Amino acid sequence: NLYFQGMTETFAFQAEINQLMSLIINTFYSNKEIFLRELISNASDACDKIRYQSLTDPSVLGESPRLCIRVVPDKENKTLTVEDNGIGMTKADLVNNLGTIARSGTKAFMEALEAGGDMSMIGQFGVGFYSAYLVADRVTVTSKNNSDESYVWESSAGGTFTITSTPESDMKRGTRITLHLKEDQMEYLEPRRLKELIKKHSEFIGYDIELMVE
Amino acid sequence: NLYFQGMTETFAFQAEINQLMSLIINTFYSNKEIFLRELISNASDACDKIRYQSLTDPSVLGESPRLCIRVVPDKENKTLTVEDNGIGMTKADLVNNLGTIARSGTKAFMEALEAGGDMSMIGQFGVGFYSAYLVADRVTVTSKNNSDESYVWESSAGGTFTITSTPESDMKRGTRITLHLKEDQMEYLEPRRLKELIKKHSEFIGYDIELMVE
Ligand SMILES: Nc1ncnc2c1ncn2[C@@H]1O[C@H](COP(=O)(O)OP(=O)(O)NP(=O)(O)O)[C@@H](O)[C@H]1O
Ligand SMILES: Nc1ncnc2c1ncn2[C@@H]1O[C@H](COP(=O)(O)OP(=O)(O)NP(=O)(O)O)[C@@H](O)[C@H]1O
Ligand SMILES: [Mg+2]
Ligand SMILES: [Mg+2]
Ligand SMILES: [Mg+2]
Ligand SMILES: [Mg+2]
Repeated sequence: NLYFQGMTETFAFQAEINQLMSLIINTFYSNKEIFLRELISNASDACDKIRYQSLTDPSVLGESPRLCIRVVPDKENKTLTVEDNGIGMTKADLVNNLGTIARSGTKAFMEALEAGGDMSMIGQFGVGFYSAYLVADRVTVTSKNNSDESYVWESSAGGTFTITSTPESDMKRGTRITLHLKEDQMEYLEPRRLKELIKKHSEFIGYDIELMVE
Repeated sequence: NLYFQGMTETFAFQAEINQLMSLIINTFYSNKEIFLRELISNASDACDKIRYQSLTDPSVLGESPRLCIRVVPDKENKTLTVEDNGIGMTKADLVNNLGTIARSGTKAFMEALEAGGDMSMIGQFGVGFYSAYLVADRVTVTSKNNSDESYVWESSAGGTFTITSTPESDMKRGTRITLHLKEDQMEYLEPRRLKELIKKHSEFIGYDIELMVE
């Protein structure tokens, strides 16, 4: 116990979610940039949730009351990160909401694509997050909700994901989604590509989005 | 939860135990065969403990009342295994007894070796198990005690060990110690080497020891 350093639990994906991930991670698609819109939307949604809570109980904001979104390329590590200081996800949120519960939208989306529907429709089917696998071969979600400890969710779409906990874990409310970019997707590490992509959706989002240039 | 597949926890070694493992795993020594005596002794001790319990409560033996020890080389995987159906180790036994508690024997043994004492004295200092690192670069201990679930302890002597649990875990009371043999220690995979080594200590042990020839 005094010698404990941390724990990793492994979970299977719900069956349809697994099938959707395999579909997305393997598919050719000519418009893979929509992943960024999906991650920014989730960040903005998470900021809404804590913002609304803070309107009745301001103390939920703790020492981080300025709600915003950051986009962070890392050429050395070949990762792109979207971070927010929104509501964050409990352990239960991570397991339930990112893999083990499927709604009818999951199956419908695959049926829609099999019928020549558009991958860019992914958000309309309730599975927007999984668009990250268009451009990435591994995704890591680090999240902290006021009600729980910090956890790291991780998956390379092999049918399972892990949830990792460490006894001193980071204390900052929010979520960081980090994408390990596929060989041919190095263009999303380029600040010029990112800055226009952000501007393209920035119009629709009521929180500052800062691009961190290395 | 219904999707849970298992968990791995990581622990630091007690400081002196870590130092002893580094000493043992790195050291030249001309008589490394004593590791086998140490593992067979532990197996025989574990069989004594359940045997004695069964004398007042025979039902502790369940469906495995014949107490014995097996030695199992595996040339394909380059592993040597010593298995018993003795008392087994609870989760707490594995963490407490194989890494996080040091007695004064640990420090004394290193002081003894620094003074030109013998590595073969290891058993007299209460640290016999760690002799496995003379011949192996990783050790895995799978154990099941009547009072607990099955767990796997694992370490390559890098300062930590892991404890792994799976929700359907094996049900057989006992312990299997598996050694991944170092490059130059392939001779302990040879049945002729093993059979004499066993015979050399078989005289001192009141349980059958069977060598499993591939
Ligand atoms: N940055 C984040 N902060 C907090 N929760 C998040 C974040 N990203 C994802 N989630 C949670 O994960 C769930 C899955 O996200 P996602 O697959 O994008 O679905 P969605 O946003 O609910 N609907 P849609 O994106 O329109 O298909 C969300 O409902 C949130 O509960
Ligand atoms: N096969 C096994 N079955 C059950 N418990 C075991 C087994 N091997 C090791 N142990 C436990 O691990 C502890 C450490 O073993 P070891 O380092 O060999 O010390 P020891 O046998 O107590 N004394 P010694 O070997 O004379 O130095 C033991 O006391 C047992 O509690
Ligand atoms: Mg979304
Ligand atoms: Mg934690
Ligand atoms: Mg011993
Ligand atoms: Mg178990």
